[PDB]
Amino acid sequence: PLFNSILDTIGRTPIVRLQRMAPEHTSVYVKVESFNPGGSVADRLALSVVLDAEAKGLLKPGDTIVECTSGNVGIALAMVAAARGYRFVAVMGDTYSVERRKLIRAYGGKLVLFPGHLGSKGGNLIADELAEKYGWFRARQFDNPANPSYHRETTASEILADFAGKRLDHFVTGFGTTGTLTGVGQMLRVARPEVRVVALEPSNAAMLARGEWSPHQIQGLAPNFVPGVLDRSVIDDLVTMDEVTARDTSRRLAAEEGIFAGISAGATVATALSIAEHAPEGTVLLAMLPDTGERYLSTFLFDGVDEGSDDAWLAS
Amino acid sequence: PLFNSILDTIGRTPIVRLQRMAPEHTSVYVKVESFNPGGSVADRLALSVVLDAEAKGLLKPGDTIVECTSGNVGIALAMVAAARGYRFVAVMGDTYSVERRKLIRAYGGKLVLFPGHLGSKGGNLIADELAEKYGWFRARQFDNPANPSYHRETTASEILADFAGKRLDHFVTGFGTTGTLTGVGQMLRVARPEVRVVALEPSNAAMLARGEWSPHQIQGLAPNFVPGVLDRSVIDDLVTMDEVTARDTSRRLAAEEGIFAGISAGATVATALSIAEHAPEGTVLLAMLPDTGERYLSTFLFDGVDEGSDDAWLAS
Amino acid sequence: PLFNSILDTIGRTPIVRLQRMAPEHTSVYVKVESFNPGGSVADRLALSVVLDAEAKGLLKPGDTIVECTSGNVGIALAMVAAARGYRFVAVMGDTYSVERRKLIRAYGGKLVLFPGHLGSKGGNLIADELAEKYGWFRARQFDNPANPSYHRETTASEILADFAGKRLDHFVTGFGTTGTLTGVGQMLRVARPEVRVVALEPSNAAMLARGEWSPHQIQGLAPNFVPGVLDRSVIDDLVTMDEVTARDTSRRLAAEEGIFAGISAGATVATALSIAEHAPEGTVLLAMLPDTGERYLSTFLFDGVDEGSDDAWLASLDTGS
Amino acid sequence: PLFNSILDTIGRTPIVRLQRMAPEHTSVYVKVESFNPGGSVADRLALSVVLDAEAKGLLKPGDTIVECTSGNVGIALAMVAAARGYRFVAVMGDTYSVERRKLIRAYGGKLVLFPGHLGSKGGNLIADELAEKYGWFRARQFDNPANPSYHRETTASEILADFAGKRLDHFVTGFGTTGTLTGVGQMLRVARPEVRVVALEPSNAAMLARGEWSPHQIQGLAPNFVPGVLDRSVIDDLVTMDEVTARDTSRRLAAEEGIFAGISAGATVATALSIAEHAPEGTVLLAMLPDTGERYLSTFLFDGVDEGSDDAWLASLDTGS
Ligand SMILES: Cc1ncc(COP(=O)(O)O)c(/C=N/[C@@H](CONC(N)=O)C(=O)O)c1O
Ligand SMILES: Cc1ncc(COP(=O)(O)O)c(/C=N/[C@@H](CONC(N)=O)C(=O)O)c1O
Ligand SMILES: Cc1ncc(COP(=O)(O)O)c(/C=N/[C@@H](CONC(N)=O)C(=O)O)c1O
Ligand SMILES: Cc1ncc(COP(=O)(O)O)c(/C=N/[C@@H](CONC(N)=O)C(=O)O)c1O
Repeated sequence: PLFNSILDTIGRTPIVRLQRMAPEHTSVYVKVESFNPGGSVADRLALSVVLDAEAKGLLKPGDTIVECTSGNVGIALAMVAAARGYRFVAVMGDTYSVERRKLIRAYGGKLVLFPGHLGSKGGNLIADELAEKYGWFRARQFDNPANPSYHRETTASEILADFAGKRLDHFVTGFGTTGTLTGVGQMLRVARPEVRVVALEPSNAAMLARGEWSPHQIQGLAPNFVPGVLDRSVIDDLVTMDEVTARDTSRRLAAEEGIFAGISAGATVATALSIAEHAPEGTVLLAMLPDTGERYLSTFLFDGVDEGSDDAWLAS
Repeated sequence: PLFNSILDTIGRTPIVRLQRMAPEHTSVYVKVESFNPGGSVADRLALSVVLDAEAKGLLKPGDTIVECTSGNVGIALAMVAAARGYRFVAVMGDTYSVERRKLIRAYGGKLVLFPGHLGSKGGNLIADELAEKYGWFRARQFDNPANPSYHRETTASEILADFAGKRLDHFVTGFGTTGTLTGVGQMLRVARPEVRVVALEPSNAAMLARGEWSPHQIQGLAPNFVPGVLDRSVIDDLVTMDEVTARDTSRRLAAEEGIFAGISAGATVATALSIAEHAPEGTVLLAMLPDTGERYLSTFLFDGVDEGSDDAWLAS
Repeated sequence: PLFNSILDTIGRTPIVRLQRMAPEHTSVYVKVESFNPGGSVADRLALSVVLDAEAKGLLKPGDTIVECTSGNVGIALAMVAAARGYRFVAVMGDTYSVERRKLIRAYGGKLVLFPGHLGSKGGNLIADELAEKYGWFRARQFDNPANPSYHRETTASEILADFAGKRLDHFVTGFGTTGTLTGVGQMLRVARPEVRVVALEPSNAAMLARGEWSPHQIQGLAPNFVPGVLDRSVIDDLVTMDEVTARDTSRRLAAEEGIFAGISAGATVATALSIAEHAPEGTVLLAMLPDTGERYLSTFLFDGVDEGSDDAWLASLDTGS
Repeated sequence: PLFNSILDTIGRTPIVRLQRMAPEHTSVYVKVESFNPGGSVADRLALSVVLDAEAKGLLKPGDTIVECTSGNVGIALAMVAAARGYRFVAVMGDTYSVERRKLIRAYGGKLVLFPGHLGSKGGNLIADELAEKYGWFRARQFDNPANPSYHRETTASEILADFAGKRLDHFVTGFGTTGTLTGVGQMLRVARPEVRVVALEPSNAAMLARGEWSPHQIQGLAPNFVPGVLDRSVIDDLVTMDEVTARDTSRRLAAEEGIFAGISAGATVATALSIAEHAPEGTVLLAMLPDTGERYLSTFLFDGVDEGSDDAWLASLDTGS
């Protein structure tokens, strides 16, 4: 049926099965969040927070939304603001991919950059001062309950519906705000307590597991602090994945499965594959693919990529 | 429900209503083909041709598919080949966006570039020689019946279903192979003969309307010849749209409606808006949005875009 | 997502594969129209005619709609009328199942019965006379272009979308108004001309094939005249099917596949199975199942059905019969 | 897309807004479980218990399933059995509608009737005795965790997805096994604790509220015992609803909204309308409609329904009464 707003297409993303990448004795499925109009799982948060704000009477047309983002939320919030009539200002580290900057501008969002080495803790402070200075609305994605709640009601509902009456042993996800991890983990806990909730962190930014943090290349993951929305109790397995393995796995997904996703997507799949390798027969795992690989053409995901004609190849 | 192959998510794209861009006395809807896994309407063709080929016994695993493309079909065919186990070689003009080249490489496709000024006629000749030389399978998108047929069965079926029992006066589309135009126009003709099928061409490459052709910036449209699959009779209104107006309209779609699409998408919407302006009250129009704007960050769609912090703006 | 009206759930019915009834070398799929809110394919026509009439300014709130029906259209129009604020009067043969009378009544419809043996030809005259006397709107299901048109746009679109990129050899359907056969048949002609369009008639009511008609038991099919909306050119195979075989096939569907459908439904499947029997390996067929079997409890579909306890069966177990 | 089995169409039922029955300052939505292939919410339990049993190695092809049911579960298990290759035996009170007996029979199920006045307590004993004597599998719908679990994963997920980002104040449902109330109630507790969970019982069978039971007419609800799967903690409002009001509300739904549902369906809506009457403006309520009204043709839902021609009404028109 026809849709009124493009915002009505958010959510209800497909879960597809990996055809060759999974170890023969297992089944690995992936939730493709790039089907979201904004091209990432951040669409869920963006809509949730704005709708909740409107309901709270904190958002009026023409108002300005300011937020510290690693990219995807800035894009999504910019999209929502363009569609619903709000202004948007993204506070983002200068090391995040240029695509994110362009996409944010594409939806008409403003852009405030800052030294990426300060991490999200630094950006949050900036976004906070700005809001205080100009009276802008703060989305506070790392502390806003509307973040994980939307995941409890949609992301969780999609996964549970799709696997109803079916076997499912592991759910793998990385975390930025931990909204996805918390919201889905809290529903899994009640509906399917047997499913192991696996939470990975970049090997070089293992905050929860090692109290460590350093800039990294798995954009979207590991802020330099523990987010307020996180319900630590939902985690069964806390593991790490290195950014190079993540990059290499995203590549495999594209060339071996026809699925082009981001670095974090390659991280979760790589983790899922690791568990699968030494898991019992029949084991079924689900990994989240947060965004499209399209906003990573300028990153290390394409190191070594040949943009010229294959005259050498053809030579053979 | 769960999906087996990512290829099972092709088609069934949303048709959304423009909230502010349409003249108050009208309704403009848009079919967002960027929801296709490959991010463009080309996914329909790619799958169709490969499945038809397999059925014909012309395609076996490991076989190599070669095709002359303006980009999107190369990406899609590369995607399908990665998922189904085929090799792919794209013949593409060197003037098409770098994103297309990267995306094709992302799915593991080979890349053969040639002087863009030769247009698709030149690329077709190249792809043909290569296939003859190495025995590769030729998709022949400009002449393959499987191209418009898939549009007759899906694209057309989605539009008709969504508007069943509803008013619809104009259907707007541009054309490359003319597969979309032909296939949907042929079904509209039978089911809703009253709907005007509007076919636009770039002002500077009006082949059908003026027998003219010149390189242009509306990537995906106007090859330098009349495609074999074209059923000229389905066209009611043949109009032109300039590439700058198309670019400006795509921008508006993004910043005013939250819809980020390609140049051709801005072209069709601009045409639809033009008709709407001087159309009777109640007039309902549908325009196709062929692909995501994400593969256009390096094109003129972003001329003048500021990639730096808004210190100037903040200054105020 | 949430629906505003119950009428927004009309259409988009599932097509499912038969798991054990089809010959091994073939595949038989069925379109389950019982999934429509009204319980049958009639919902598509009812909504279409009403919407069309509204856009043409022929219908206004409180207006009365009258139609001669074999049952399902009466049920559907009643449902649409109840949802949209209209009054409905059904003109139905007295031999159609009582479930039909009760369903029409449930939605608030009125009932005008007439001697069934007169066929729909007789019913249309009554419907026409009532309209002229009271000014009621006539759906004219046998001549209204809005009938086959909704099938070209929805029923046909769902079928083509589901089979896109897949093998489909035969499309099987019976006909009453022929709106289904004409609407789908015409779209199939343009997009998949290779598909064989098979239209069956009851063995005892081969009106189109031989100009024969007699009251029959495959409720919903074969009126005693050739409907105006019919485009005979879409038919590749015009066959017959006897009511008993149809009845038995409906029974088999419910007990062997868990699909409970009406008589006309058993008819189409029966025909499809007949073609599948002598068809080449790989042959794929699609059969229409117009309605739920639940409005046939009082029909010969349940002749011999035991409503009592299986005391005898239970005893048959203890022993060694 | 194409479906392999009819059982793959179970669940994902539409939720629609009532257009004229709700008080102006409120919004009442209803979950239409009739859209399930079996015609009711029972399909979710039937599939779940069977799938669970299969994964636990408790069910093998040709195995026999036995269950005491008020009807719908018998119909559904019969349907699943017919589709999956199982044998089914229903143990049902003799007072439940004959449509239930016929439907079970249609899918190939067996029927064991017993004096209705004994309630499901009496039926379970019979079911248990039969199983022990013949080794049949017991679905144990009142104690099987697979019941409420399928509701947490599907029914609740559909509700939450549809209302995500939207206002929802009350969730209304009655209960038989309480699987629906417990499964949905528990997920609502975690995701939307603000939503008021309203569970009603028949005025004459307030077993949970006052420990009272008497045979009643709201078929499907209130067994004469408190089910083991019940998690009483999910209930915020425990109310009653009389069968007549429920019956009248089902009538109103079909005639005023074009939605034809059973008695328990009329009950939930009635309760919801009652709460809506004195609720603040903007209040949004959701009511469960467990099944189609088509298996109630022989019940008091149709008391006073005229199966004859409206000759009198037609005459009433010509005159000036
Ligand atoms: C590609 C990708 N993968 C996984 C996640 C994590 O999702 P959440 O845990 O937030 O739910 C995100 C989050 N992206 C959010 C938060 O990232 N900010 C950080 N880490 O400081 C944003 O766009 O601002 C992501 O962009
Ligand atoms: C962005 C966008 N918009 C509209 C169309 C036209 O669609 P069709 O007429 O082919 O169905 C296309 C076609 N893209 C095809 C054909 O383009 N080749 C040309 N024109 O020489 C390809 O990717 O190779 C497109 O990439
Ligand atoms: C159970 C079932 N099966 C097949 C068909 C045929 O569908 P159509 O050819 O009309 O599209 C119908 C038609 N039912 C219509 C027309 O029936 N009138 C006749 N045949 O005299 C009605 O209810 O009025 C049906 O109720
Ligand atoms: C029409 C309708 N409405 C509501 C419910 C209650 O649903 P549950 O609470 O069991 O989930 C049911 C249950 N029907 C079940 C249980 O009924 N047995 C009782 N109550 O003694 C069955 O068919 O066996 C129903 O058939």
